[PDB]
Amino acid sequence: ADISRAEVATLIQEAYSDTLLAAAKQGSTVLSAFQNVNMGTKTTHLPVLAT
Amino acid sequence: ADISRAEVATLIQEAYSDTLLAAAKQGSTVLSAFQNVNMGTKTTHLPVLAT
Repeated sequence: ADISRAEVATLIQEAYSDTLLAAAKQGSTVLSAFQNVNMGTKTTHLPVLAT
Repeated sequence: ADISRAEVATLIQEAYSDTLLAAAKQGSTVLSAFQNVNMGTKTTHLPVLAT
């Protein structure tokens, strides 16, 4: 007639560790690759040479 | 061939002017012709001579 781990219920109690939890985060590529134009209205018109 | 006003495109911008925008706001006539009475509750009783 043994005493099992199951028979010692919650006198044995689990620990917790956050060591795997943290995750690094990556921004937009296009915000660093190219010029960020500040806008003050929904639309801006840019003329370009066409012929 | 010639350069049309459409083919200059957005090099011809379009302008703005708020000179027609402003309109006056008008108060209540009765709220300035007559006495404004304070109230602390929905109903007030005023006794008057009747006969």
